[PDB]
Amino acid sequence: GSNKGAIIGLM
Repeated sequence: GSNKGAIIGLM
């Protein structure tokens, strides 16, 4: 998880 999905979509 290169941030993608986590740093995006979550927040």
